[PDB]
Amino acid sequence: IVGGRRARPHAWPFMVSLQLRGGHFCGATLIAPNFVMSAAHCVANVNVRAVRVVLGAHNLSRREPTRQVFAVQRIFENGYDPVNLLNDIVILQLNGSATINANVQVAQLPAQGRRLGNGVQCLAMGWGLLGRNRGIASVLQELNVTVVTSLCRRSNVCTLVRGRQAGVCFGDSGSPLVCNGLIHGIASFVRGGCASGLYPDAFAPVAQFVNWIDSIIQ
Ligand SMILES: *[C@@H]1O[C@H](CO[C@@H]2O[C@@H](C)[C@@H](O)[C@@H](O)[C@@H]2O)[C@@H](O[C@@H]2O[C@H](CO)[C@@H](O)[C@H](O)[C@H]2NC(C)=O)[C@H](O)[C@H]1NC(C)=O
Ligand SMILES: *[C@@H]1O[C@H](CO)[C@@H](O[C@@H]2O[C@H](CO)[C@@H](O)[C@H](O)[C@H]2NC(C)=O)[C@H](O)[C@H]1NC(C)=O
Ligand SMILES: *S(=O)(=O)c1ccccc1S(=O)(=O)F
Repeated sequence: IVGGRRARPHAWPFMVSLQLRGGHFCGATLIAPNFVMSAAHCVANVNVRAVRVVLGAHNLSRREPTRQVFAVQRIFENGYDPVNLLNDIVILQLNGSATINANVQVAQLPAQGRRLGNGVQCLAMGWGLLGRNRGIASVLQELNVTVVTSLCRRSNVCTLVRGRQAGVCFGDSGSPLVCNGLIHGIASFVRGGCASGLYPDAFAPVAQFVNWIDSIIQ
């Protein structure tokens, strides 16, 4: 996240860190005690058997007793297009079930086909790059963004920060877009580089996949 602010500890207890060798590389969302969702391109060309699913994290540089760590058991994708980044969503079944508490919670998703119009106010979040030559963030970041429909495909939800250069960046991919308490997006791609102030950020449209998601997580 470029141009945001520190999230307060465990403000978003559905926020997930996907890690290789103890290293964050993508975000995700807890959508059931034993399932997370993230972007498909995050687990493409990656050894998924080595990926750790980290719940209850806040600071990537500290030892955190609030964490619960799982592994990936099953993978579900529904027509993911690696060229056009269509259907850039993956569901990952965990090798166990999370203990639901104050710091680890299941996100709420919208109804199937639910659409957000221009101007709606949302919150993006993630541990991604803080800016050019600044590296990924230790502390979970959040960013007020606004839904836009210009420069956006009907198969995405797109957002832009008005008035300054801000947006999601490398490392934020897979992270939830939250609008009115519901997860409407999964960070999918940027254009013209991160925080260009010109191209909106693109999210996988979670609402278009709700029936499919439910048929898996029941
Ligand atoms: C910046 O965003 C915060 C947080 O946004 C709301 O909550 C998110 C989780 C998500 O659901 C968004 O779609 C929501 O817009 C805003 O804080 C809200 O602020 C109002 C007062 O203006 C307050 O009554 C609400 O309780 C706040 N909600 C939360 C969860 O804190 C804030 O207003 C936004 N500010 C700007 C300038 O964009
Ligand atoms: C689910 O998979 C995780 C991933 O390894 C298991 O977690 C570890 O738990 C063992 C206990 O046997 C510890 O020795 C390791 O240090 C843990 N690893 C990490 C990275 O935390 C977990 O036990 C599995 N749960 C079930 C129910 O199978
Ligand atoms: S991801 O958040 O879409 C992302 C953003 C900015 C640069 C690269 C990436 S990546 O595709 O995950 F690498």
